[PDB]
Amino acid sequence: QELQQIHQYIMALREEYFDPSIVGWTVKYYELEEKIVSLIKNLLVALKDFHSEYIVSASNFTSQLSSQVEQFLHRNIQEYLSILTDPDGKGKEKIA
Repeated sequence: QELQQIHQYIMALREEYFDPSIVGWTVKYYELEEKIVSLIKNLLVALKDFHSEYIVSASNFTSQLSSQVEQFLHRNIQEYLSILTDPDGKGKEKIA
């Protein structure tokens, strides 16, 4: 939005403090300025769609990948319980 304000400020100066030879020669310059401002504003608008597209995927992959840590933690909890449990028996078979 600020681009239009800047463009209007720039265009107004051409006449506020100056008296160009012919007014009709200024409007073509204004039209070219509007072309360029439209280009810049189009780029700015286009940024937002790409940003949303990236954000949705980033959040989805964050949630999906982050969930794997809990499964590994559960495996570690199983190992912790196993160590808390005392071993027995199977050593004799292995030594035989």
